[PDB]
Amino acid sequence: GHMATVKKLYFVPAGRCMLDHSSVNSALTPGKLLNLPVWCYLLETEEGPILVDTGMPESAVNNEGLFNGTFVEGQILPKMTEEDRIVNILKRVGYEPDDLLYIISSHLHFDHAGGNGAFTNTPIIVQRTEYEAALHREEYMKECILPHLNYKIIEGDYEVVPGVQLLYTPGHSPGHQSLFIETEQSGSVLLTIDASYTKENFEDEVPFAGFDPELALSSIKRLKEVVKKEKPIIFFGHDIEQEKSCRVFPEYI
Ligand SMILES: [Zn+2]
Ligand SMILES: [Zn+2]
Repeated sequence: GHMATVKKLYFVPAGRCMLDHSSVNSALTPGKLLNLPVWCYLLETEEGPILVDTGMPESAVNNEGLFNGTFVEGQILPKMTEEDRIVNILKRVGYEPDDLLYIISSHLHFDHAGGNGAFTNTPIIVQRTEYEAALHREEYMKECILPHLNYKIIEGDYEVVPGVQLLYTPGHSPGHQSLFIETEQSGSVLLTIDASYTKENFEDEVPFAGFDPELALSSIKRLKEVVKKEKPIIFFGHDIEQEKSCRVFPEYI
């Protein structure tokens, strides 16, 4: 259209989040927090720019105690400043919300959809099973399921534009989706998002936080079949070790 690859894939830091280490390895005894990366991804494509995930909600800004008084008190502590609000991140990079062709929500956890309300015109691509879940499960914040946004509800695998494929990967959340991207510079890239927080969750199948761990494992299996075929480079969702070698904005892949 004419391109089969994305021009640039940017990894864009969007604040951080403390979680207990047992969230990355369900076998670990709770009591040590890990300061984990929160990411959004920007895709420059022939048809326009696409943003994958939108960071944390404004209620998390300078509010590590956001989850005090809830069922996750002391287990999740967002590390978010004013600068990490998605509109401010976008403006620094060179975009306004209405510039974006699409938003892709991997899932509607607070660390992935907290910014969604900023995008009131752009279509927001989300799995039906995720949208449905967000309407009632208690792990979902109001900020992540605002009623009148321009949702583009999808079911299962989906091609967003040429070069940008969504892979249905439920388990971590009921409608979680991962990304398989073909880039001009790097070729095949698999962004697991939270279908594996870390390399060991994926390769070693170490269990991690999720709504349905059995499902999460089947999704990992499915991803391994794609990997066997495509031999992509693979990036995990909340991996402090891999983060050490990620190329990040203004670098791209
Ligand atoms: Zn998540
Ligand atoms: Zn996450």
